[PDB]
Parts: sequence; structure tokens; C-alpha cells
Amino acid sequence: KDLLYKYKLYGDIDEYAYYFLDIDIGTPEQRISLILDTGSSSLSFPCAGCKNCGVHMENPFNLNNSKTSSILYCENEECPFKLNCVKGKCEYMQSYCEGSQISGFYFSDVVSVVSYNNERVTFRKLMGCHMHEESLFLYQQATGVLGMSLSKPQGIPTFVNLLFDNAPQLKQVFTICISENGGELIAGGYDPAYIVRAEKVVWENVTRKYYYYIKVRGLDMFGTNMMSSSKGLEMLVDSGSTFTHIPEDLYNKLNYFFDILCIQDMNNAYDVNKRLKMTNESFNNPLVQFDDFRKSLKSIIAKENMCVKIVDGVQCWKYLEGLPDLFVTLSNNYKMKWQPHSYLYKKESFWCKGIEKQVNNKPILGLTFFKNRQVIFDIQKNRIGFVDANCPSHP
Ligand SMILES: CC(C)C[C@H](NC(=O)[C@@H](NC(=O)[C@H](CCONC(=N)N)NC(=O)OCc1ccccc1)C(C)C)[C@@H](O)CC(=O)NCCc1ccccc1
Repeated sequence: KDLLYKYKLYGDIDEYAYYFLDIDIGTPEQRISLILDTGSSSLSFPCAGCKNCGVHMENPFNLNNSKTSSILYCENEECPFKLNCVKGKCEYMQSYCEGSQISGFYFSDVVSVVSYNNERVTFRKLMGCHMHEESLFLYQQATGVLGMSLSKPQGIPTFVNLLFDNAPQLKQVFTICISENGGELIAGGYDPAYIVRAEKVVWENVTRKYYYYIKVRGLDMFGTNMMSSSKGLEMLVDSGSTFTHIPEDLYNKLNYFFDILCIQDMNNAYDVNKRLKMTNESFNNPLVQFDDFRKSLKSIIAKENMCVKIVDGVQCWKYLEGLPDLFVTLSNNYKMKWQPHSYLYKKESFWCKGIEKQVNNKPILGLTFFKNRQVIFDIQKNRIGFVDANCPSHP
């Protein structure tokens, strides 16, 4: 019975490698496309002075054309929020995990968020103008980035806290529901009607106050626990991470099983049979649920589910059929099912593994953990929810 405001998301894993939405900024409104990013806190984009940025769907935001825009000046005053002051403006800067360094200056202006059912919420936000962009940002259709994390006590008020402060008719919950193509952002709750069958939401406490981290205790495949370490892994729930990132030790164990499932020479029956026998020797023992492993192999072989490899040895199958579920054990020791229609993504006519080794010791639950689920950010109760869903698609 909760009031829900719904926003269209566009995007995919293979071609965009993010999901984005449109927002209005300034007076009169300027439509701007933003990467939906629960892994950062800012709202930012190029602005018209920019001489070192990338080309995007929209022209850089034009400050002179917004009657309500206001650049944040300093060095005749102090920069609030402990920001740097360079050449008289409060400096915007962000280092991202992928390696991008984005810098510029801060300004505030009116933000208008409008649902596709014409429900409008409007407020001023302190936003960053990109004056320098880098690397992946130079090859990106989306114009800017919309961080969805929470405000710190003496920090910049973020989009999400502002949205709810100016929309008291909504409960402080946002849900991301991504498909292979586009998806949906919901403010005010989740939609039970999208839920598969009717399946129940699996809840976890967030492990840090202003960021979306949860603990993962185990990661099973064919009945084998691949996590070697005792402390649960603290993983960022990040819609701005194309893939799910895991430790090397963990990745290599999973990848060993995925390598065997990846048969690149089905035309070669002799070599296939050799793989089968090699697999029976190696894994027909109590360390593995061998039944399921052979079940998976036979399915893959019977349906001629050919595999090919792409960059860094990532495996791509013709079909989802035959691939096993992975099982994620969360904090309260719930064993959650991670299906191939999530951890594999569509690339051309194949389904490719959306799991990588981590960089900088940062484990991340990325879009391949969001896909075909409702991921529910219950800000009020400090928890994140997961449930299998038929998410909307765009286009
Ligand atoms: C939009 C993006 C820059 C947001 C950022 N995500 C990331 O940095 C991740 N980036 C990715 O997954 C990127 C995002 C998409 O491309 N990036 C872009 N256009 N700018 N994907 C990506 O590299 O996949 C490669 C690719 C590129 C093109 C086509 C197909 C595949 C890293 C982890 C691999 C954010 O979610 C995490 C972050 O760095 N936040 C900064 C604050 C912080 C710092 C440390 C920990 C937690 C938070």
C-alpha cells in the first residue's frame, strides 16, 4: 500500500556497461543522463566551460542558461564541507576504483526528479562540474554520474537524502530492478508485483553507516565452499560496477569449475570424452556434489551448449541451460541462489561470465548481482533486500 515513484532505466552490461536515467537540472530544465551509481555520493557532469571532457548524449550543462545556477566560490570565504579551494572555486574531485580521476568545481542548482507517472520532486543540490575527464569517461554515452549513497553528518547532502527530505509522502526506501536491457528505479518501496512466483525478500544489515556494504560468509558451487577465509567478506553493493569483483583465491576456484564447463571443442567427441573421464577422476569424491557437477556437464553436452572465451579468459556459452546456480551465504547465514541469468550477461548471441578478480582489495557485488532481482535499499532500517524479479525492460 506504499506510495511508489517509478523511474525508467536504460542500459545493459555488454554495450553501455552501466544503467542510466534522465533527470532535469536548472531553470529552465535541462535533461541530463546519469549513470545510476550506488557506489558513489556525488551528482556531477561536464559544464559548458569544459575544454577537456568527453562527448556524451547531451551537451555539457550550460550554467549561463540556468537562471537558478550558483557556482560555489571561496578564498574570500571558506569552503564548506572541507573542500579545496582552487582558483577561487570550491573544487570538485573524485577518484573512482576503475582508475578515473575527475576534477572540476562545485555549483548548486535546482534538481527536478519526475517519475514516468508525472510525480515530481524538486530540490536544490550541490553538484560538480567536470572540467577534466579521463579514460572510460572519454568513451561514455551517459553525460554524468548519479551517486546514490548517503549523507555524512557534516558532509554534502546527497541526492537520495534530499529526494526523501523533499518527499515525506514516501518511505525512505529505493529499489533498483535491472533487466538485460534497461530496468527500473523505484522510490518509496519495492513492487511485490515484479516478484517471481510468491518469493520472499532476503534481508541483510548494512555493515557501514553511510555506504552500502554487506557481509558475505560463503560462496558455493556444486556443494564446495570456495571461501578460504574465516571473516565474511565485506562487499560493496554497487550498481556502478558492471561486474561482480571477488578475491583472487576465490576467483580461481570458481574459474576452475567454469573452465571445465566451458567446452570449446564439442566437434571433437574424443576430447570431450577425455574431459568427462578426467572430471570423474578429479571430482567424484566427497569434496564435491559430483551428481550435480556431472548433471551440469551432461546438460551442456547434450544441448551442444558451445563455449567460447573472450578477454582475460572470460567464458561465454550459447545457452543458459546446464549452467549451475552459485550460492551466496550472507550474514545471517542465509544461502542465497545466484542464477546464471544474473551472473551471465548477453553479448551478441552468447552468455558471458560477469565475475572478475578484484583490484585494490575491493570486493564488489556489481550489476551481475543486481540483474533480474529487486535490490532493495531500506534506508530507514539500515538493511538491503534481495528477491528474484521480473524487472521491466527498456527498450
Ligand atoms: C561510473 C563508475 C566510475 C562508478 C564507480 N564504479 C567503478 O569505478 C567500477 N567501474 C566499472 O565497473 C565500469 C563502469 C562503466 O564504465 N565506467 C565509466 N563509463 N566511467 N565498467 C567497466 O569498466 O567495464 C569495462 C567495460 C567498458 C565498456 C564496455 C564494456 C565493458 C570499477 C569498480 C570497475 C563506483 O561505482 C565505485 C567508485 O569508485 N566510487 C568512488 C567512491 C568509492 C571509492 C572506493 C570504494 C567505494 C566507493
